[PDB]
Amino acid sequence: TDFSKLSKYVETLRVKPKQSIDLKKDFDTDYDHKMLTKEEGEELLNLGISKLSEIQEKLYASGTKSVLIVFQAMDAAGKDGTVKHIMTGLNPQGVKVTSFKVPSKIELSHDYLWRHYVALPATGEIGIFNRSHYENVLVTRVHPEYLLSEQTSGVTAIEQVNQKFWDKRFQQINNFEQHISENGTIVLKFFLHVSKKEQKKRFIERIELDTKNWKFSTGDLKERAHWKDYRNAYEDMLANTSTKQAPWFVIPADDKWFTRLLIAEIICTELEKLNLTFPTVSLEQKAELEKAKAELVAEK
Ligand SMILES: Nc1nc(=O)c2ncn([C@@H]3O[C@H](COP(=O)(O)OP(=O)(O)OP(=O)(O)OP(=O)(O)O)[C@@H](O)[C@H]3O)c2[nH]1
Repeated sequence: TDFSKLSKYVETLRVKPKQSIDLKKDFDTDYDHKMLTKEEGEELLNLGISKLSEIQEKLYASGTKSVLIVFQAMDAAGKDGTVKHIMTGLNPQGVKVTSFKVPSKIELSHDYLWRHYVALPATGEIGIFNRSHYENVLVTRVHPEYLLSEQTSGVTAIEQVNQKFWDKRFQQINNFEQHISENGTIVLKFFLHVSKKEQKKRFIERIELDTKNWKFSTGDLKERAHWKDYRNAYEDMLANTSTKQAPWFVIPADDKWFTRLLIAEIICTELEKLNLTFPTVSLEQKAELEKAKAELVAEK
């Protein structure tokens, strides 16, 4: 197999600007078995990694563009695993992961974007965000009371948190992603879409295996109970912050190998639009390289 069948499926995963979203209805969380096999995918996935390494190697040397890659997802979605697998084939000098956590005091003394702007990737580098500024329209939207404890949010009472407030954030975010898009950054955003069913399965597997037992937090359940509120926030974000510049992609997360294949595939596709090449050796340089070979060969 090859990428022929998949390539049309991928197009559906892109979120078109301002198209309405029904996550339960429209977007699946498991792969259709009629498309590919787990074995076929593992082979293509492997091509994806090697091809992504070539791109990264050319991106580093070209030093013209940076790449920002966002991963947003519910707990047990497979973010960390996805990040890890994608970075296994890359060179660690041109790639940084930043796994954003609950803000620090210093971070809350700044606008909510500041800690993200600070962590942006440089020319020739790939930055990966395991969670992002989009947390400020997700967990914060499910729990508006947090806003009261962010001095910079400008939210003094809970009643001033309305759809106009989130529209204003979408705009802020969109302006942010537009400015960096206009200044060298290729932004790609992935929503790893895991279903309640598979989340419950993974949560239990985590709770039964001693290797993962110690790690499991019970607060993850508090957020599962707000599934519907999270679905509302995701759907609204997706509709208002996916652009042709900074597109969102909804990726099914119930089958991990398949999640990893799609993401690898989409990153390659989007970065191939840059037409990256290794630098060419001029005649002058080729002559210098050949003088050096001669010197080495003519050693006592
Ligand atoms: N209030 C607040 N404001 C913010 O700006 C912000 N940014 C991030 N976060 C919170 O940091 C927590 C990150 O901790 P975590 O439980 O270690 O998340 P993961 O390990 O990636 O899930 P996992 O189960 O390991 O997922 P995978 O298996 O897919 O890796 C999450 O609850 C986020 O809501 C924020 N909270």
